[PDB]
Amino acid sequence: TLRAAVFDLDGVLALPAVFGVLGRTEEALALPRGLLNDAFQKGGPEGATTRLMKGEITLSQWIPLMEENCRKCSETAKVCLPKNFSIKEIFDKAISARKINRPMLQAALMLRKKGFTTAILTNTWLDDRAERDGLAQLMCELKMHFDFLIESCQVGMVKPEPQIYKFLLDTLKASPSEVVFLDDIGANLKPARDLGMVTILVQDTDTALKELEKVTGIQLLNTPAPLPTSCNPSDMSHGYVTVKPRVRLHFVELGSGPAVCLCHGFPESWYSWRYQIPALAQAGYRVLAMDMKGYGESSAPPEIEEYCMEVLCKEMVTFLDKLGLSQAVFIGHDWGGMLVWYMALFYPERVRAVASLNTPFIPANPNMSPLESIKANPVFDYQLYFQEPGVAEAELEQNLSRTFKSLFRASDESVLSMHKVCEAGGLFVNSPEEPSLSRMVTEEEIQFYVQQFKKSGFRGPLNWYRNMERNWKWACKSLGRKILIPALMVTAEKDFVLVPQMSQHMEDWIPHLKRGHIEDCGHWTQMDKPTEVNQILIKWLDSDARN
Amino acid sequence: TLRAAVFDLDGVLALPAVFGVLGRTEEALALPRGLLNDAFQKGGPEGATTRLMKGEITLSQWIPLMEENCRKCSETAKVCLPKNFSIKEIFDKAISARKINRPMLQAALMLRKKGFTTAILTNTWLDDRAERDGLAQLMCELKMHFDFLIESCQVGMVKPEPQIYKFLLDTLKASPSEVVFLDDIGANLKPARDLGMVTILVQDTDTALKELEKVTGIQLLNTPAPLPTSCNPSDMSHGYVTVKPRVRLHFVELGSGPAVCLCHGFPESWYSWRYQIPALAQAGYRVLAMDMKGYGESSAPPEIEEYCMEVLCKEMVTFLDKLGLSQAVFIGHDWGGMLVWYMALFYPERVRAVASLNTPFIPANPNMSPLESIKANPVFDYQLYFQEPGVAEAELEQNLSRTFKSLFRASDESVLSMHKVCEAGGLFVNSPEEPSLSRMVTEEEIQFYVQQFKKSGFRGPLNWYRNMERNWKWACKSLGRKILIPALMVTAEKDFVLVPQMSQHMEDWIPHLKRGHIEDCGHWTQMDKPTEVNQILIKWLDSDARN
Ligand SMILES: O=C(O)CCCCCNC(=O)NC1CCCCC1
Ligand SMILES: O=C(O)CCCCCNC(=O)NC1CCCCC1
Ligand SMILES: [Mg+2]
Ligand SMILES: [Mg+2]
Repeated sequence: TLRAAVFDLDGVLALPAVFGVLGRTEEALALPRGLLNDAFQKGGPEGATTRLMKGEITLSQWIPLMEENCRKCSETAKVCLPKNFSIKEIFDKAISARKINRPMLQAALMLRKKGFTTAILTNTWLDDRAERDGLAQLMCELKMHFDFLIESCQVGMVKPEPQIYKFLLDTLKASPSEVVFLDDIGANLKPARDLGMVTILVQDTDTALKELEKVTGIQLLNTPAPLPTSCNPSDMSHGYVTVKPRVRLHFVELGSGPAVCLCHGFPESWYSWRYQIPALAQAGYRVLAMDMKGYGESSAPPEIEEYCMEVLCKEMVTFLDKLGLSQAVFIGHDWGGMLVWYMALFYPERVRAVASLNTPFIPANPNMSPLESIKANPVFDYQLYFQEPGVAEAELEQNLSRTFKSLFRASDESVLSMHKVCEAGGLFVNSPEEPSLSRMVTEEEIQFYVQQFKKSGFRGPLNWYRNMERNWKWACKSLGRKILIPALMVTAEKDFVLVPQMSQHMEDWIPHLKRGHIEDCGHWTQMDKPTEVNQILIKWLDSDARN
Repeated sequence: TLRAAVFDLDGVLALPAVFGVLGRTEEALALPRGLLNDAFQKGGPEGATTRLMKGEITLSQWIPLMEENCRKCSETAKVCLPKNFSIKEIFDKAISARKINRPMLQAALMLRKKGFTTAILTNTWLDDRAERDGLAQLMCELKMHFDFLIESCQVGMVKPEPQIYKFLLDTLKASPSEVVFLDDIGANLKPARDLGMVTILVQDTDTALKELEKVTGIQLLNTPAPLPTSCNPSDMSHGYVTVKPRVRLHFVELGSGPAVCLCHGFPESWYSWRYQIPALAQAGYRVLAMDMKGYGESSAPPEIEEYCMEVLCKEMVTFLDKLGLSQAVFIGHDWGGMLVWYMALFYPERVRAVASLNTPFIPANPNMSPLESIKANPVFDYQLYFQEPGVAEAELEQNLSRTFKSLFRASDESVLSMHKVCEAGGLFVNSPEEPSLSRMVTEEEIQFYVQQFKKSGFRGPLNWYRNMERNWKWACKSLGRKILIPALMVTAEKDFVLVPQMSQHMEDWIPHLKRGHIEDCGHWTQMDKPTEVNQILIKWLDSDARN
């Protein structure tokens, strides 16, 4: 029967309620119970606070009008006011002290996820204070989670004016009955009922949620920890930079502050960071999820030489140049991690900080050649299978859907044996024609990769492996250097191709290296353990990057 | 005969020379003349500083090796060292104290402009100091002005090793003879001559320039103040954001820091900021030159309603949302300026600061209607000519090249009389079929606009004028508000459509409004007086925006 849920901002989706400061300020100052509340609502409909609530006057204009009402409310009550009594000072703390009621937001998100139209109905004001940005960020994080956001000072209407409620129904394109309205103020609830729609007086969150969980018939309370926000492609800013006459790199950009460049591995795309792009941004950073040369909307030239580390790095530097960025924090994974390590070893001046996921930094051996060193590792067998041009491409591009469904899998649901790849004569030789669905990705998420690789295919990516000798030589030039800039190495327990032990010596070359580890975590870190990853990176970013 | 110019970094393109600190530190500390210089070059070819110069070891690794040589150079010289003697501390100040030798850079730029292949040949090092970014920015600003940039620690070679010089010739794809090498060190010059190419020992800039001005036969010294850097389209990062299902805005992004959104006017494009995009970025900002809805690579739907201020602003807010930006400094011009004023009046929370060029903020008159108010102004006559759909489009899209060459003109070279436009029955009724070439734009710059408007045409732009009534009504809602956030109004003396006097009252609505004015400046501010504009905006940005 229900199909919509409307949440109030202050007191419901955000706490502590800004309206609640009035009372606290009173007791704290031992003022006549209500003295501040009265001056706040002096004039009812045709009152200053009402005007301010309808966008008639900015908040900075309201404050002075509010001060005077306190000089008269205290005058009639035969009382005074402290000498250090500042209305702005009071609301400033009150507003910045208001945080998102996480459990409530989660419940809202849940509803929407199970086919529900959410929306925020709040009596706000045009904030033009010198700290307005604070409130800005708040609403910025809440917006993206609700189908609608109706602001009083926006629509020129304010609760409980029955009109705005009509506006709501109209905006929700739904009849009252199929709507749930949550608010902490009773007055703002009556109207909702008078029109039909179910209401819920919100005092304490859990209680309200119970009523909600019931009236909606959907488990909201005591629910599992959900996955972090996963950005939607079509709603992302897409950027393009021409690094070379015939090489154009694509990237997804979100957030503001220190630039954090994310470099995915083989065979992925910028989408492999869908779980960290939002989080990192919200953390106060300018995430630049890349589309590494050869993948997605990035140029994918055939020439193998076009994919040797040296050239790859030079273009990344050019990328910084074209964008007007002196430095950048490089975070990689798989081949990406490899890329960032050499970004730090060859262009320190450009790296604010470097972080690798799974990929350990191992200095090339001046004596043994790559081919030899690789054959020395059974699990790297598959890398020999990637050498011959065409062979690997054939099998992988043969059935994209299968290819990705077979690769992107947890450590407990594998179906590919990198063991005797060459032996079997293929990567899928004994894999199902229609693998199950990895608990890490949905049917959709997979098809996204399918459509991407439909463009340039697997040639460009596979070339990253076809420059061992060159990459080797180039690296030998740095055997005398040392990573002395902020570095962080994150290891995956269940990664059976990039075992954590392969980095046990890293500190020898990277003295002040910090670390991270993720229990029961496969090779595809971002997908497998997105929460741990964000937590780990954000932690590291604030301590060693922001500086 | 000559066709190439190679400049050394330290001492030539940048001063004071970092190598020169050695001597100064000596005298300042009353140390044996050379004590520091010796320890610096102890070991010649197979020396620490040489290794550091060939990328064998990072700078942070070198410092310790340099310290010891001073503990031995002072030991043999029978002298000691102060207790607060720090090598890092000395080079830190020395490096950050090095600035771009402007007059030299200018001379280089001049050469290149007159068909010369420039390039930087310097013996640098991989900087991994905690202040590396400083050096990073320096080279970042120099790079873009030279065809090539050969770093010692990069190519593994170092001057005066005759090999690297060969590398140079090869990279310059030119024979010695047609090359000019400038350096402050004599030793680094001999090789150049031994191969042929002309050399110039650079002591004092003016002297070197004279020799250069001569040997090249091109006025370099005592030359006019040049125009600021004008970014090249193909070398800019292009971004796209979908604000609405069928509306996608395009923008050019450059720089890092506080986001500065530039909104052009009718009928331009993001290219109208070609002179401020670089400058502002270099000033420490993240410039986001826009492509206002209806222009260039931005969606241009036919529906007039699609261009009323309210919708235009809502999308700009959505633009911020999709990009993950809580706030942004909005700088507009012409219609753009109009847009930003209403961005501040309706979304203060989102505006870090607002600045308008030419366009004055005039609050709508509750009584008189737009149509009436406009007819009250002779010069606004043309605006009536834009009302009827199709008419205006016809004449303007008829000959793009002519249209833009007739519009974009200085205040002393006009050819269009907005006076009796309706009377004459056209905007070009009595204008030349092939106008001259405005001293503001080149033949090329013009064709860029031509190709842009070839896409969506003049329909979308012209619609900005076709929503007077709506824009009027909407604005009446803010008649009770006031711009109380950082604001800056820049007026153009010779603007005869947007006269400076039209803003004489602005302070009544914008109390703390700051101002700017530009002598003998036409309507197309950015093009006409780019230098003044940058100076003015950057000034305002650091004082009221960065905060
Ligand atoms: O666990 C599984 O079932 C499959 C894992 C497949 C990993 C592919 N990544 C890879 O080869 N990266 C290189 C990057 C450069 C260093 C060596 C590894
Ligand atoms: O000087 C010249 O020869 C030609 C100037 C042409 C100016 C066109 N700009 C314009 O109409 N802007 C509106 C923006 C909204 C307010 C009114 C002006
Ligand atoms: Mg409330
Ligand atoms: Mg020099």
